[PDB]
Amino acid sequence: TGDQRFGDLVFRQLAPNVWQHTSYLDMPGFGAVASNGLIVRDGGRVLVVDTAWTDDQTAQILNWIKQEINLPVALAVVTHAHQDKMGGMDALHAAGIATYANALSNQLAPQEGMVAAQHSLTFAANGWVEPATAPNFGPLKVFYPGPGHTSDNITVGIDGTDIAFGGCLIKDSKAKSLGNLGDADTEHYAASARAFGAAFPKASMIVMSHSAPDSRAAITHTARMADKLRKLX
Ligand SMILES: C[C@@H](O)[C@@H](C(=O)O)[C@@H]1NC(C(=O)O)=C(S[C@@H]2CN[C@H](C(=O)N(C)C)C2)[C@@H]1C
Ligand SMILES: [Zn+2]
Ligand SMILES: [Zn+2]
Repeated sequence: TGDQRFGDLVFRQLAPNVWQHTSYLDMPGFGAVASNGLIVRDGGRVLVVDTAWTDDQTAQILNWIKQEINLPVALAVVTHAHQDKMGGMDALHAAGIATYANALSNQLAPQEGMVAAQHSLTFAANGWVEPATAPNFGPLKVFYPGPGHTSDNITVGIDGTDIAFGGCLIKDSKAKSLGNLGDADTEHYAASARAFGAAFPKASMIVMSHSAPDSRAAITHTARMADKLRKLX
């Protein structure tokens, strides 16, 4: 496939300096649910997008980095306050890694059961991160598309590549549903999905939390499912 197993994780190289990490929830009651994030080598440092489901899994990602890249992890950015994205914050913090999330993700974190990130990102009215709140992010281009999967969901493009990361906002072009809608904004979801597409108009590889990377069809298929959901009444 391109995938490689390391312990209980899977890693897939997407570009010379980008890899997808995948971890699987092992809670007795759920199936082995996959969640994806990214690792980005930015020259002499590594940037992480999302934790794994648990601290231990997150620590395994750090060991894979240490072994396969062996550069310091300068920062991590997490894309919303749910377990699959922020479940491993304590592992990041035990490793002395500076962590960033949407201010709103840090405000929601105690209610959701997550450890807040150390630093809060804020956004302009057009959705682009305020650069003063995202210092030395290198190729990570952080975009808040509006409420969708959750109120706080953020997305990230990787400059120098054709990759954009949707997180749980975007589902693959064959998905049957939008997944967990318990925290979703059913009115704005579709528009937020289209905004993500518009913010990264040249990205041709769309990475998402719960499916393999897909084409831009993932974006339009998500926005459709979201508009169907809005119109059910
Ligand atoms: C527990 C959360 O991390 C949860 C969420 O993000 O809302 C997980 N993330 C999502 C999602 O929509 O991004 C879900 S549903 C996901 C999509 N495919 C699986 C599913 O549909 N299930 C029936 C669990 C897993 C997971 C339960
Ligand atoms: Zn979520
Ligand atoms: Zn998810």
